[PDB]
Amino acid sequence: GAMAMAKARKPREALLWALSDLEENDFKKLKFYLRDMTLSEGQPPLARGELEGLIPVDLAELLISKYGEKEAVKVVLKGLKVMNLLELVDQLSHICLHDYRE
Repeated sequence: GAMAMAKARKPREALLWALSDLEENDFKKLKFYLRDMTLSEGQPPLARGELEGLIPVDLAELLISKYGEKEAVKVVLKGLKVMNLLELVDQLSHICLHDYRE
């Protein structure tokens, strides 16, 4: 509330830039367990190149389509929390409606 002079941003682009703002050995760790349960598969096995080699707009677009763009973004932050990735998540969350997740 109050302060902060930043125009409107893009939510979808926030997930791509955020998920990429973290190391592959991080996003995968969460998606490995978080997605495993929260979601019902829909991607290849262990692959650190999924983030480093490939791109976020590619892996993200597939994830959002897997179960949904909604829980998709949440699956990133929700699992990123236990990782202490509040650094970049600070905005991403406030840009994807963190209120949706506890």
